[PDB]
Amino acid sequence: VQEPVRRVAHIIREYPHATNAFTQGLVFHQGHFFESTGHQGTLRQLSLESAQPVWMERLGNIFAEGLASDGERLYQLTWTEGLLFTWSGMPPQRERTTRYSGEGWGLCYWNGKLVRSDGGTMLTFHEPDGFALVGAVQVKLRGQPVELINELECANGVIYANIWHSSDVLEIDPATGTVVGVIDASALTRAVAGQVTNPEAVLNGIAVEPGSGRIFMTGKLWPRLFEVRLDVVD
Ligand SMILES: CCCCCCCCCC[N+](C)(C)[O-]
Ligand SMILES: [Ca+2]
Repeated sequence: VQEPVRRVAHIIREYPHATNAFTQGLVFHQGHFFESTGHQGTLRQLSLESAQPVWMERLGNIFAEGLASDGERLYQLTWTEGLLFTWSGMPPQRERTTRYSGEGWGLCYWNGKLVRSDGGTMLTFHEPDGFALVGAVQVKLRGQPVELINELECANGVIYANIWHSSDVLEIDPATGTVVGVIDASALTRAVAGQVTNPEAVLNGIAVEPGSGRIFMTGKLWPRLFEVRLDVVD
Protein backbone atom coordinates (compact mmCIF):
# COMPACT_ATOMS: atom_id res chain seq x y z
CA VAL A 1 0.00 0.00 0.00
CA GLN A 2 1.51 3.22 -1.27
CA GLU A 3 0.71 6.60 -2.50
CA PRO A 4 -1.24 6.39 -5.73
CA VAL A 5 1.09 7.47 -8.51
CA ARG A 6 0.54 11.12 -9.46
CA ARG A 7 0.67 12.03 -13.16
CA VAL A 8 0.00 15.16 -15.16
CA ALA A 9 -1.61 14.90 -18.62
CA HIS A 10 0.58 16.77 -21.09
CA ILE A 11 -1.21 17.84 -24.33
CA ILE A 12 0.73 16.25 -27.32
CA ARG A 13 -1.71 17.30 -30.06
CA GLU A 14 -5.19 18.78 -30.49
CA TYR A 15 -7.92 17.73 -32.98
CA PRO A 16 -11.33 19.32 -33.79
CA HIS A 17 -14.32 18.05 -31.80
CA ALA A 18 -17.97 19.15 -32.17
CA THR A 19 -19.31 21.74 -29.80
CA ASN A 20 -22.79 20.20 -29.88
CA ALA A 21 -21.64 16.67 -28.90
CA PHE A 22 -22.35 15.85 -25.18
CA THR A 23 -19.64 13.14 -24.96
CA GLN A 24 -20.81 10.30 -22.66
CA GLY A 25 -18.81 7.42 -24.13
CA LEU A 26 -15.56 7.30 -26.17
CA VAL A 27 -13.72 4.21 -27.37
CA PHE A 28 -11.70 2.83 -30.30
CA HIS A 29 -13.29 -0.06 -32.16
CA GLN A 30 -12.21 -2.08 -35.20
CA GLY A 31 -9.82 0.63 -36.41
CA HIS A 32 -12.15 3.52 -35.86
CA PHE A 33 -12.90 6.05 -33.19
CA PHE A 34 -16.46 6.06 -31.68
CA GLU A 35 -18.40 8.46 -29.48
CA SER A 36 -21.71 8.13 -27.66
CA THR A 37 -23.72 11.24 -26.92
CA GLY A 38 -26.91 12.09 -25.05
CA HIS A 39 -29.16 15.16 -25.62
CA GLN A 40 -29.56 14.10 -28.37
CA GLY A 41 -28.68 10.44 -28.30
CA THR A 42 -26.20 9.29 -31.00
CA LEU A 43 -23.43 6.81 -31.82
CA ARG A 44 -20.87 8.45 -33.97
CA GLN A 45 -17.61 7.55 -35.73
CA LEU A 46 -15.15 10.50 -35.42
CA SER A 47 -12.62 11.90 -37.83
CA LEU A 48 -9.44 13.39 -36.29
CA GLU A 49 -9.38 15.83 -39.24
CA SER A 50 -12.85 17.41 -38.77
CA ALA A 51 -15.52 17.98 -36.07
CA GLN A 52 -18.09 16.47 -38.50
CA PRO A 53 -18.47 12.75 -37.78
CA VAL A 54 -17.66 10.40 -40.61
CA TRP A 55 -20.76 8.34 -39.64
CA MET A 56 -23.62 8.85 -37.17
CA GLU A 57 -26.72 6.98 -36.09
CA ARG A 58 -29.31 9.13 -34.31
CA LEU A 59 -31.12 7.52 -31.36
CA GLY A 60 -33.68 10.30 -30.91
CA ASN A 61 -34.53 11.30 -27.33
CA ILE A 62 -32.73 8.32 -25.77
CA PHE A 63 -30.02 9.63 -23.44
CA ALA A 64 -27.11 7.37 -24.48
CA GLU A 65 -24.14 7.14 -22.09
CA GLY A 66 -21.03 4.98 -21.73
CA LEU A 67 -19.60 2.89 -24.61
CA ALA A 68 -17.41 -0.18 -24.45
CA SER A 69 -15.77 -2.40 -27.09
CA ASP A 70 -14.70 -6.07 -26.81
CA GLY A 71 -13.12 -5.82 -30.30
CA GLU A 72 -16.15 -7.37 -32.00
CA ARG A 73 -19.18 -5.55 -30.60
CA LEU A 74 -19.90 -2.08 -29.10
CA TYR A 75 -21.95 -1.89 -25.90
CA GLN A 76 -23.79 1.35 -25.10
CA LEU A 77 -25.55 2.37 -21.90
CA THR A 78 -28.36 4.82 -21.37
CA TRP A 79 -28.78 7.26 -18.48
CA THR A 80 -32.14 6.43 -16.84
CA GLU A 81 -33.74 4.33 -19.59
CA GLY A 82 -32.21 1.09 -18.41
CA LEU A 83 -31.47 0.17 -22.02
CA LEU A 84 -28.14 -1.33 -23.19
CA PHE A 85 -27.69 -1.45 -27.00
CA THR A 86 -25.28 -3.99 -28.44
CA TRP A 87 -23.95 -3.09 -31.89
CA SER A 88 -22.14 -5.29 -34.41
CA GLY A 89 -20.84 -5.10 -38.02
CA MET A 90 -19.30 -2.22 -39.89
CA PRO A 91 -20.83 0.26 -39.86
CA PRO A 92 -22.22 -0.76 -36.46
CA GLN A 93 -25.89 -1.74 -36.40
CA ARG A 94 -27.81 -2.53 -33.27
CA GLU A 95 -28.39 -6.21 -32.85
CA ARG A 96 -29.66 -6.39 -29.31
CA THR A 97 -31.59 -4.34 -26.77
CA THR A 98 -31.18 -5.35 -23.12
CA ARG A 99 -33.03 -3.95 -20.05
CA TYR A 100 -31.04 -3.45 -16.77
CA SER A 101 -31.76 -1.74 -13.45
CA GLY A 102 -30.11 1.46 -12.25
CA GLU A 103 -28.46 4.31 -14.09
CA GLY A 104 -25.78 3.97 -16.83
CA TRP A 105 -22.85 6.49 -16.75
CA GLY A 106 -19.51 4.88 -17.91
CA LEU A 107 -18.77 1.48 -19.38
CA CYS A 108 -15.69 -0.51 -20.33
CA TYR A 109 -14.70 -4.16 -21.01
CA TRP A 110 -12.21 -6.05 -18.82
CA ASN A 111 -11.51 -9.83 -18.47
CA GLY A 112 -14.65 -10.91 -20.27
CA LYS A 113 -16.88 -8.58 -18.26
CA LEU A 114 -18.58 -5.21 -18.86
CA VAL A 115 -17.62 -2.77 -16.03
CA ARG A 116 -20.24 -0.11 -15.31
CA SER A 117 -20.25 3.15 -13.35
CA ASP A 118 -23.38 5.05 -12.31
CA GLY A 119 -22.18 8.29 -10.78
CA GLY A 120 -21.85 6.72 -7.30
CA THR A 121 -18.82 5.05 -5.77
CA MET A 122 -19.30 1.61 -7.22
CA LEU A 123 -18.10 -0.26 -10.27
CA THR A 124 -20.33 -3.18 -11.13
CA PHE A 125 -19.30 -6.10 -13.26
CA HIS A 126 -21.71 -7.69 -15.82
CA GLU A 127 -21.92 -10.59 -18.23
CA PRO A 128 -21.83 -9.21 -21.83
CA ASP A 129 -24.60 -11.66 -22.80
CA GLY A 130 -27.75 -10.32 -20.97
CA PHE A 131 -25.88 -7.91 -18.61
CA ALA A 132 -26.43 -9.86 -15.37
CA LEU A 133 -24.45 -8.47 -12.42
CA VAL A 134 -21.63 -10.79 -11.39
CA GLY A 135 -19.73 -8.64 -8.90
CA ALA A 136 -18.76 -5.16 -7.73
CA VAL A 137 -15.92 -3.06 -6.18
CA GLN A 138 -16.05 0.24 -4.40
CA VAL A 139 -13.66 2.84 -5.85
CA LYS A 140 -11.44 4.13 -3.03
CA LEU A 141 -8.71 6.76 -3.13
CA ARG A 142 -6.44 6.43 -0.03
CA GLY A 143 -9.12 4.20 1.50
CA GLN A 144 -11.95 6.72 0.98
CA PRO A 145 -14.84 6.14 -1.53
CA VAL A 146 -14.90 8.43 -4.61
CA GLU A 147 -18.29 9.64 -5.86
CA LEU A 148 -19.18 10.77 -9.41
CA ILE A 149 -17.38 8.02 -11.34
CA ASN A 150 -18.24 8.68 -15.00
CA GLU A 151 -16.74 7.67 -18.44
CA LEU A 152 -14.46 4.60 -18.30
CA GLU A 153 -11.57 3.17 -20.27
CA CYS A 154 -10.08 -0.30 -19.74
CA ALA A 155 -6.39 -0.18 -20.79
CA ASN A 156 -2.85 -0.64 -19.41
CA GLY A 157 -4.01 -2.98 -16.61
CA VAL A 158 -6.29 -0.33 -15.08
CA ILE A 159 -9.65 1.31 -15.44
CA TYR A 160 -9.21 4.97 -16.29
CA ALA A 161 -12.26 6.96 -15.07
CA ASN A 162 -13.48 10.49 -15.32
CA ILE A 163 -14.94 12.10 -12.23
CA TRP A 164 -17.93 14.25 -13.18
CA HIS A 165 -17.06 17.99 -12.93
CA SER A 166 -13.48 17.22 -11.91
CA SER A 167 -10.29 17.56 -13.98
CA ASP A 168 -8.75 14.54 -12.27
CA VAL A 169 -8.84 11.13 -13.95
CA LEU A 170 -8.46 8.10 -11.79
CA GLU A 171 -6.52 4.93 -12.54
CA ILE A 172 -8.40 2.08 -10.76
CA ASP A 173 -7.29 -1.54 -10.15
CA PRO A 174 -10.31 -3.54 -11.45
CA ALA A 175 -9.61 -6.45 -9.03
CA THR A 176 -10.05 -4.28 -5.90
CA GLY A 177 -11.44 -0.76 -6.71
CA THR A 178 -8.17 0.74 -5.23
CA VAL A 179 -7.13 3.98 -7.03
CA VAL A 180 -3.51 3.32 -8.05
CA GLY A 181 -2.97 6.60 -9.91
CA VAL A 182 -4.41 10.07 -10.12
CA ILE A 183 -3.97 12.01 -13.36
CA ASP A 184 -4.20 15.78 -13.35
CA ALA A 185 -5.88 16.71 -16.63
CA SER A 186 -6.51 20.36 -15.64
CA ALA A 187 -4.43 21.59 -18.64
CA LEU A 188 -7.20 20.26 -20.84
CA THR A 189 -9.93 22.09 -18.94
CA ARG A 190 -7.76 25.28 -19.01
CA ALA A 191 -7.18 24.86 -22.77
CA VAL A 192 -10.92 25.10 -23.63
CA ALA A 193 -11.98 27.44 -20.84
CA GLY A 194 -12.07 30.55 -23.03
CA GLN A 195 -14.37 28.79 -25.48
CA VAL A 196 -16.96 26.83 -23.45
CA THR A 197 -19.86 28.42 -21.61
CA ASN A 198 -22.30 25.69 -20.83
CA PRO A 199 -22.25 24.43 -17.22
CA GLU A 200 -22.19 20.81 -18.41
CA ALA A 201 -19.23 21.38 -20.79
CA VAL A 202 -16.89 19.25 -18.69
CA LEU A 203 -13.97 16.86 -19.22
CA ASN A 204 -15.41 13.42 -19.97
CA GLY A 205 -14.40 10.79 -22.49
CA ILE A 206 -11.11 8.76 -22.48
CA ALA A 207 -10.09 6.39 -25.23
CA VAL A 208 -6.79 4.44 -25.75
CA GLU A 209 -6.03 3.29 -29.31
CA PRO A 210 -5.21 -0.42 -29.22
CA GLY A 211 -2.75 -0.45 -32.18
CA SER A 212 -0.67 2.57 -30.99
CA GLY A 213 -1.32 2.92 -27.21
CA ARG A 214 -2.04 6.62 -27.92
CA ILE A 215 -4.35 8.17 -25.20
CA PHE A 216 -7.13 10.66 -26.07
CA MET A 217 -9.39 12.84 -23.83
CA THR A 218 -12.20 15.23 -24.55
CA GLY A 219 -15.15 16.89 -22.86
CA LYS A 220 -18.80 17.53 -23.40
CA LEU A 221 -19.40 20.27 -26.05
CA TRP A 222 -15.57 20.75 -26.24
CA PRO A 223 -14.19 22.30 -29.43
CA ARG A 224 -11.16 19.99 -29.19
CA LEU A 225 -10.11 16.46 -28.38
CA PHE A 226 -6.61 16.03 -27.04
CA GLU A 227 -3.92 13.43 -27.38
CA VAL A 228 -2.08 13.35 -24.06
CA ARG A 229 1.17 11.90 -22.61
CA LEU A 230 0.98 10.86 -18.97
CA ASP A 231 3.99 12.08 -17.06
CA VAL A 232 4.89 10.99 -13.57
CA VAL A 233 5.29 13.79 -11.06
CA ASP A 234 7.76 13.31 -8.17
C1 LIG B 1 -28.36 23.11 -21.98
C2 LIG B 1 -28.55 22.17 -20.79
C3 LIG B 1 -27.89 20.80 -20.92
C4 LIG B 1 -28.35 19.78 -19.86
C5 LIG B 1 -27.40 18.56 -19.82
C6 LIG B 1 -27.79 17.38 -18.89
C7 LIG B 1 -26.65 16.36 -18.75
C8 LIG B 1 -26.91 15.14 -17.81
C9 LIG B 1 -25.63 14.31 -17.57
C10 LIG B 1 -25.85 12.99 -16.80
N1 LIG B 1 -24.72 12.03 -16.72
C11 LIG B 1 -23.80 12.65 -15.74
C12 LIG B 1 -25.57 10.97 -16.17
O1 LIG B 1 -24.54 12.02 -17.98
CA1 LIG C 1 -13.73 5.14 -22.91
